[PDB]
Amino acid sequence: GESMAQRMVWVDLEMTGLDIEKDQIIEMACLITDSDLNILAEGPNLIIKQPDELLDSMSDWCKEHHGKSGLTKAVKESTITLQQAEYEFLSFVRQQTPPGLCPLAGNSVHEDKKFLDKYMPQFMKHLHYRIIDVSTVKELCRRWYPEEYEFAPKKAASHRALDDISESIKELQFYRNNIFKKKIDEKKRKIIENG
Ligand code: NA
Repeated sequence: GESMAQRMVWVDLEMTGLDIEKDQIIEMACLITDSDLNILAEGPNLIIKQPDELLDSMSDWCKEHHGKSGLTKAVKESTITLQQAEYEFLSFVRQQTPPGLCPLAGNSVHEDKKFLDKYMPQFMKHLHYRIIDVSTVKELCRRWYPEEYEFAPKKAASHRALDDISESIKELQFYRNNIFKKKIDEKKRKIIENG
């Protein structure tokens, strides 16, 4: 019960840009973790068809980054509509999390949430309204733990959805292991009794 409710729905998107009024989702990946960040299930990892005219009018940043990663070409070749993609993700979370209870998780995942609330509303209805924003923890680490912040893992930052999810989980695990309070565990308790 409570273990299921404490799962996390990790999502990362690529979009044609940051303009919620015009830009569209072009890539989406999703992983489920337990409350302790262990990966329980890998969800769909999908490249979503969007029109040539939209791709051709992307900002230079998006043209350069989605171009060199291969994403732009893959979007043009995709046969997956937004609606079919949403169904794959919704079916996946229905198999993995109790309705309404689990949050989106990722770096600045409120941006993904803005796009998903608009373009995948039925997927979002399965989730809690709260988020696990790894970048909130990043911003607190930089302020409160500046020495530890220097040791956070370097990111490849490939702007491909599934790879970036994995780096987000690793960043949050780094914070848990380095800036949160230490606790007892099964191994430490046995040592205390032996001593
Ligand atoms: Na992102």
